[PDB]
Amino acid sequence: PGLEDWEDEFDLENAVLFEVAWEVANKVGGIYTVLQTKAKVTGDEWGDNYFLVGPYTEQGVRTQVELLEAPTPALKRTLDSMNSKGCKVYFGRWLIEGGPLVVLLDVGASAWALERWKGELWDTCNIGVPWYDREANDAVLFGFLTTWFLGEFLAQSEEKPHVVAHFHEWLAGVGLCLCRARRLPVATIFTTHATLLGRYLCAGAVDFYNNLENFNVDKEAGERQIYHRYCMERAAAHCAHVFTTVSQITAIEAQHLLKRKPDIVTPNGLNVKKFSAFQNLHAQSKARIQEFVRGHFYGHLDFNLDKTLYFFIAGRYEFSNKGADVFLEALARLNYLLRVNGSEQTVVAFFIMPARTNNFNVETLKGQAVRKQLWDTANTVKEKFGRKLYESLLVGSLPDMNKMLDKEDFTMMKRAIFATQRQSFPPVCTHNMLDDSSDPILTTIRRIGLFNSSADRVKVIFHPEFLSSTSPLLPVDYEEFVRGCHLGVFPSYYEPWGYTPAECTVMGIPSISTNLSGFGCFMEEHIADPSAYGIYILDRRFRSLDDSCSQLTSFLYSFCQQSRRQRIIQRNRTERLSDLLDWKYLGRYYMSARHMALSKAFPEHFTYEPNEADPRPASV
Amino acid sequence: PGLEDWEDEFDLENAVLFEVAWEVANKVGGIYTVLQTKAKVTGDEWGDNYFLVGPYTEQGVRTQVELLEAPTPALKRTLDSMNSKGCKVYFGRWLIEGGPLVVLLDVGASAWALERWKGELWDTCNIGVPWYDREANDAVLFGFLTTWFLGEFLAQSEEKPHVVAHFHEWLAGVGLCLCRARRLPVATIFTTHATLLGRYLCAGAVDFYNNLENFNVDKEAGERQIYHRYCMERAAAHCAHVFTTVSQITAIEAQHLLKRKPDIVTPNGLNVKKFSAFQNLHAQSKARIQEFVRGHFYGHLDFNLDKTLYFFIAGRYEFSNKGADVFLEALARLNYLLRVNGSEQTVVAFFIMPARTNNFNVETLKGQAVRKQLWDTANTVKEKFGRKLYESLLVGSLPDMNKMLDKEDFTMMKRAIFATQRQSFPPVCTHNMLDDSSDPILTTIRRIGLFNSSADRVKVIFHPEFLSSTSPLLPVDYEEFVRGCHLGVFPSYYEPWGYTPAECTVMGIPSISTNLSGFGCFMEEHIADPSAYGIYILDRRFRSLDDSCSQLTSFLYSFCQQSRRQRIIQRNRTERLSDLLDWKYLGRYYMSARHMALSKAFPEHFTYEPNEADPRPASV
Amino acid sequence: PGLEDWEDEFDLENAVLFEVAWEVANKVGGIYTVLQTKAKVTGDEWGDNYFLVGPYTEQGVRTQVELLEAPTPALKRTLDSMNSKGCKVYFGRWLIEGGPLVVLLDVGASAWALERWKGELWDTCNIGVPWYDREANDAVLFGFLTTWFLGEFLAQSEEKPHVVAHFHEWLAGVGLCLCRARRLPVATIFTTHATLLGRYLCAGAVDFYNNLENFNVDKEAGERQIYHRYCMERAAAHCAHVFTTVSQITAIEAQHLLKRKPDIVTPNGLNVKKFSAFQNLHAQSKARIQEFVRGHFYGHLDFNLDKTLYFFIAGRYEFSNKGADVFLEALARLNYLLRVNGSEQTVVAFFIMPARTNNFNVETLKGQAVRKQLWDTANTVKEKFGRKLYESLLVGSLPDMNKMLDKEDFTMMKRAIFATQRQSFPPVCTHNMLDDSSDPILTTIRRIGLFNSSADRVKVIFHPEFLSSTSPLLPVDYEEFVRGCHLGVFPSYYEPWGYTPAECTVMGIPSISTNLSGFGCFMEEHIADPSAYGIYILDRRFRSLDDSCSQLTSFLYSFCQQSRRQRIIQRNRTERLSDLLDWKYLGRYYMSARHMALSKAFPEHFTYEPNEADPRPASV
Ligand SMILES: O=P(O)(O)OC[C@@H]1O[C@@H](O)[C@H](O)[C@H](O)[C@H]1O
Ligand SMILES: O=P(O)(O)OC[C@@H]1O[C@@H](O)[C@H](O)[C@H](O)[C@H]1O
Ligand SMILES: O=P(O)(O)OC[C@@H]1O[C@@H](O)[C@H](O)[C@H](O)[C@H]1O
Repeated sequence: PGLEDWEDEFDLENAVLFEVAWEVANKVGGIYTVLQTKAKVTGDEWGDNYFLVGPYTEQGVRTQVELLEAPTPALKRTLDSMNSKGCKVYFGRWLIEGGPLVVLLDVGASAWALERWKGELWDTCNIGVPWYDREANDAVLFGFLTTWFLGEFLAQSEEKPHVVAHFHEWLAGVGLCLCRARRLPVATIFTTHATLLGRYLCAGAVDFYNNLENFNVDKEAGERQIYHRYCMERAAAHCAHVFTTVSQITAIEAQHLLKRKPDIVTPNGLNVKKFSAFQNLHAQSKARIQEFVRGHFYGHLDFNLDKTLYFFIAGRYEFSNKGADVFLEALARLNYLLRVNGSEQTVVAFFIMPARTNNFNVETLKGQAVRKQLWDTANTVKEKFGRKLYESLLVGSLPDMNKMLDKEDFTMMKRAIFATQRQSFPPVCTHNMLDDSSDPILTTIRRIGLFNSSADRVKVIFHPEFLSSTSPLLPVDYEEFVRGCHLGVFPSYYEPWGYTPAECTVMGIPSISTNLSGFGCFMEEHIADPSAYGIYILDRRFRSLDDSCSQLTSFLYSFCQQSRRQRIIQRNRTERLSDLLDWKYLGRYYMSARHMALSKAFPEHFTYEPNEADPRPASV
Repeated sequence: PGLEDWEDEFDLENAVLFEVAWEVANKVGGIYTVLQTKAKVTGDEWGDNYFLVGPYTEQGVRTQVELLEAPTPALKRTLDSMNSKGCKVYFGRWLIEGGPLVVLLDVGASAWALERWKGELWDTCNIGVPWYDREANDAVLFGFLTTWFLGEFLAQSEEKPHVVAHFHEWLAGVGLCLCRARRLPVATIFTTHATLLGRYLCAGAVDFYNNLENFNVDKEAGERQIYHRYCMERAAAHCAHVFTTVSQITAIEAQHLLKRKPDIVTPNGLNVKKFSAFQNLHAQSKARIQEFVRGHFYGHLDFNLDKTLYFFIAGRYEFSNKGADVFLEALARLNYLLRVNGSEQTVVAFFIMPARTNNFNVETLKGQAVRKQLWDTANTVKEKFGRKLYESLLVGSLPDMNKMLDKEDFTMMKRAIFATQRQSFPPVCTHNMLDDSSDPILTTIRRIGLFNSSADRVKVIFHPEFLSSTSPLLPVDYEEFVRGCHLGVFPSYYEPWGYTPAECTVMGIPSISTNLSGFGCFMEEHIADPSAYGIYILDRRFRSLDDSCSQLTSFLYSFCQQSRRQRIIQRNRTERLSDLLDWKYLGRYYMSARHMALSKAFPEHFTYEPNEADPRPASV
Repeated sequence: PGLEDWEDEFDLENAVLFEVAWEVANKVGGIYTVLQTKAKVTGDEWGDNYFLVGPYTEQGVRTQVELLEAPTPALKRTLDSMNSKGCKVYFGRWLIEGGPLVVLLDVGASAWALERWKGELWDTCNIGVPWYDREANDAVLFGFLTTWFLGEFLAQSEEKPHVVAHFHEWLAGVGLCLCRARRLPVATIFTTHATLLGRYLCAGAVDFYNNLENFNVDKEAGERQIYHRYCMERAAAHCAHVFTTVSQITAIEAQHLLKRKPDIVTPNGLNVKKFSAFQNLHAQSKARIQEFVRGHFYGHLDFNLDKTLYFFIAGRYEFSNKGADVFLEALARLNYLLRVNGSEQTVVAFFIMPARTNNFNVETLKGQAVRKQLWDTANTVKEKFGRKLYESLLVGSLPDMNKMLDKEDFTMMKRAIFATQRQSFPPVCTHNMLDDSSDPILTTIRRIGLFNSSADRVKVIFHPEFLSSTSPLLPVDYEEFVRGCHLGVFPSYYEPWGYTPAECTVMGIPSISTNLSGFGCFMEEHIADPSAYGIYILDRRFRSLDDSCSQLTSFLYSFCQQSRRQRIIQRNRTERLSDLLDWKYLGRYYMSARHMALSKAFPEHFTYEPNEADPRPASV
């Protein structure tokens, strides 16, 4: 389909690009995966002219960085001068899929120059940094060393090439500000993945999404003592040849907060080849989740397991940001509706959110051991029955069915039966809370009244611990378990881009998101009639909370009323949707951003035609 | 234990050895495996001075010979002269385990010189060859080219090394005779694996083993028109520095026929590493043979399969040489004895001997299909029963055993039951004979009256076709099937060395042989109280036929009366016996023969001390 | 969806139905499976009032019939009188999925009455039967005993119920003619699956489908001496309360040949549950077919196997009826087109048609053995390499890649390499023809020039033998092999209904049929835009041969030009199409036919409203 070499035929000649980011070869956040995935295609387009600028960490260099010698004499002399001037910079490869060249800068080896660098920064842009941040000083040092390295590289080259600088986050924006300050012949691109004040204002302040035009950012930066971070972020955003954002919602957020409309939007992608390794895997995962729910619900298995649906929500433990309260309230409403209608369907909800636990509870382990004992007894009895039937059937005689069970088989069956006796109800959580009184999820469940009762048609399972293949009760990784679920509900409120819903959708599981996330807006914009492809968008921007909850309840009820053939068709449609989120297509927006940057920086040599051409209308 | 480098520390210096044999890189007989196994250790001792002399075949060079360039200039010039004088000789490697150097001589490229070579051979030793043999002419040509190559190699070498020639069979004895005729400074070793007149005299003539001293070999060579072959064989045997045989029985045969006592006996060995890849394999093979006998004996399975013993005899279709008649008569006697004693044991006899068949019979395929259908029906019913039991047992209720079978399960069971109806008796052979009237095995079975009747305690299975893993009814190779059998009975009359009993014993299966084979004599001489190690020797030399049969019957009855613990102990003892038949130990006799040859050829440089030192007394 | 109990709510009361057919409990033709599949649902609707009338065979009663006692006294007395009057009739169950009640009539026990029955038949309808048919006499006897049994059952019942007779083929039409002759109060349904003269006229006569209105059936029945069979068939068709056919093409055939328009069309169905046991199975089958083609094409594997397509045609060996010549000519044309366009795609054609063979050819077995040896060598080397890499990697050292291969590994690789040497071309057929000179398929292949050459882009594989799981080279059943193929092409000319294309389509494999078959017309009528669902209809009725061939070539070329995503979507669409051909829906037409029959026979008690209501418009 649409490859990188479609329509951007451009004279690249002697051009070098720097992918400056604070997290390269240092796993801190989530856009680490974005850089790791984009590196392969970007380097394939760029050949050997792709560099990454980032801080040095002993752990990172020990685990995934292989030190090497730089291939050009210019890098040799620049590194020699850089080490001989009182700093410490190393060179090597990044041990990832693409294997790009990396320069690592040790911010701890330049503490002597912070006093003069702060003064120069103030004399250049009137930016001050308090002494107690311990993070902004690191950003300032990283920017100073980055701009000094760029200046030395351009100055010491016999022939000056076209250098492109690309920064990603406000810990690196000081470098962009400084390189623009010193009038270096460089093309600067600034891309933001999350507004700094967005996270601060969403928590505490109410109706942050209904008051964008009524926010005078200066004060809100003032009272939180994050004024200087916003100052450098906004300054770096302003003095950029091309300004870029990751999603539309963040685009409006930056426009109303950073006071600059982003020129191009660049969604985050991923490599679909590794995830693709498609119904056998889902069937196996569903069967083994059936095994798990049989283990947990021993002694209360009064509902058909062929008409049960599995819902799940995952991510970091943010009750409000992920909208778990909305999901819980809508689950209660759906339980009420199903109980009224007398339906045979059952909904089992999973909640994978980290919490502060110590060990498992006795009930879950007891149930799992009981299930294992029942399975073993059934296997032993069925093996004995099969052997007896085979031997009695070779002699051409009908099996006398009343004599295939003897004393010890009855003893084992009886032991199993008394093992499956229970008077209480299955627990709603599989661990022991250390803050059970202050837990919001459990408090909400208690308020809405879901205790896995016999009459309840909706079951709630809370699994705080990270999902691992070595777990005593769920020895499975995140990917395989997600593959088997029926639907993923993410009623998020504030999220610049949804990594988890993207992973769910690329997997081929129908998902529910909001118009309030980058993924939701991307899907809504790039396809028509999204409901047919297994994606349901919750309108949260132009609606109240009760409206958002009723709509989500209606979506869930509509999903629960679908027949098996309808679910199969919807699942096939969502299967044939993974290629929209791969870097093979999403990498073109970054390339267009680069072309804009070169056109702005060197209009004499480069000229760009503003082509914004780039699709899935319908299937029924 | 005993390695090659134990006690033969000898100054080898510049010595070259030629392993002349007609079959090298050309699979014809059985000692091909002997050479292939001995090559690795002999070359390891000899370094790069190990050569093989043999005829050229297009198929052999295409399948397992890689042509190469000879590593020494002497070989270069000898090959160049050899090709330039009117012959055609190539050089290369043998694609086997050891990878030894091979020289291949094309006997079809020297038909021009046969007229003069026959005259020279007659003028040298008065040996004539008739024109209609088509095999002795090839031997004469091979010997002439071999001796000419040796003479050219020794003559054209700047420094003359100590050359050792080793021949193996009368197709190569002409070379030994010629090299001794031309007084070449070579050490000649002649080893025979089978006397030529032994096979001719065993068939037809009676009591060949009771009249060795009353045989005037000249006439018996005369009437059969094999006089010249015996002449060259005996002449080559006489004019050898060291005369060697493969087994003791062949030693006496050569002494009373070739009129020369062999100096050293060299038994054939094999590499035990590949065979060793030890009760799991036997259990699996026994279970699958149980599956086969269940398939064959459908509708007549009235005997316990936990008390059944499996006997087998294999090899080429020689009724008298392998003594199958003795085995059949003794099986009839044992059936009579077991029927009298009212024992619950059952003996199933296998006969793996190639015959002239066309296809399988209908009965065996029908039985196998019936068994497969029964197995499939049992598996389906047992799966359904297990699933129903599991679901009914999760709810903590005892299985109502009278409702786990429904209409279609009863239908399938009934269909199987009417499928297992048979009025006739199982066939004694699994194929269709083209000479059923003239078959000796079937005639003997009919005479002794074993038709697999219900009252019969001994079952006979005849499997003419080669045992292959792709067979429709026995998809198994020889090794795995032999691993699972209980006992291997080989009442051989004439066999210089037993490859099949050796393979059976190295495998770890108790076996019965005779004092009339090389393997039997070897085992009897090298261990004390052989009965405890799972080997039973039948005394056939000093006894009549009726005596040999009664002794074999007694041996079989004693084996059948053993308990399970006794069988386990005997099997472990026979397991710990494989290292006696490996080239790691059996290769020392060849090395001693080489030392004798060098001592005889060049007494000035070499002197040997006649050490004949080389053990398993008992275990209960 | 649409079940049997949708809209036909009707007072059935005391009604009995007889499913008269000559093949019940006697496997002869193909509609045996139709009856076996329809029995379950028909008996479920009918309770215990479903009977089958058919001849007695010892083999059938021994293998799949369980004799039982009839549950009603009326059947007791009728059977007693029937046996006491000089005939021999038994009672029992049919050992099939539904388990319906069966009455079996021995036609060989009533040879005494044929003389009077022939005279009575002639005096009733002037129908004569020649003495040398040996099949029409059996039909006459079956009809006489059937009508006598029906008359005795209705006469001897204390209260007379509403009896329904259903016949299926002209071997049973005599019964319908006789019951209509004797004015029994019975509802008669006649259904034909194939016109008798259709098969006779398609062979020999030209343009049978362009001359229906110009055929005066009397003569063509006359010259072939099949006049009396057509006479009884047409007479039975005329004197039927309801006339039924299996397909539209047969409907027009009966209208223009039997001179009676069929009231209702009843397509044949099947149970989709057993076939459904869906991409994992196809992937496994495709991989193993890749294994097979690797084995067959050793030494000529110069084409990519990831861009190869597998076509297949199967059925009985009818060159003209199945249109194999058209397929071969179009394959040649497509090979020409692909060779011109320089495409990388390759087409491998399979031909599963029984022939008169004796054994396999040497080349195929040699290739399979070579492939097995290569696979074994690769596995051994890869295991050794993995073990060495693991051990050398535990010590934290990079693998010295130049030392992981030693002498014996190189020897094995070399042996494999010389094993894969071949000078000739792969054979077009895997067996040895006994009539290679007179074989039409091979003659056509030779004429069109497809010898599996290197430059050829289309490969032809002919597999005459029945496909079995025990085959030496293709140990697979029909179902699993068909599951893995890419497309099934059936350019049939004369076929009343396509069992093989129906099995292919219900499996989920895109298929090509003609408007000239029952399946093709059914699909064309019941869906709109058939090309989107993976079915391509060849217009053969209104077109010449060259037109039919060009259209098929265009269809194949269009299929070959599809991308992988297009193929996946088409395959999912054809997956979601199996429920159209199940008896859960196709069984309603038979039920409507029954209601028509009861309305015609007893208008006083029953009245039917002519509802002909019964759908898949499109997806893209
Ligand atoms: O999760 P479900 O709604 O039960 O669907 C799971 C379905 O099970 C089986 O019918 C097949 O494996 C289908 O391929 C799969 O889609
Ligand atoms: O524990 P070890 O001394 O290594 O002995 C373990 C031996 O390994 C292999 O040789 C065989 O499986 C033996 O049956 C087993 O006894
Ligand atoms: O036969 P093909 O055109 O190669 O399609 C086979 C395809 O292979 C893999 O991509 C998947 O298993 C698909 O589910 C399957 O459809």
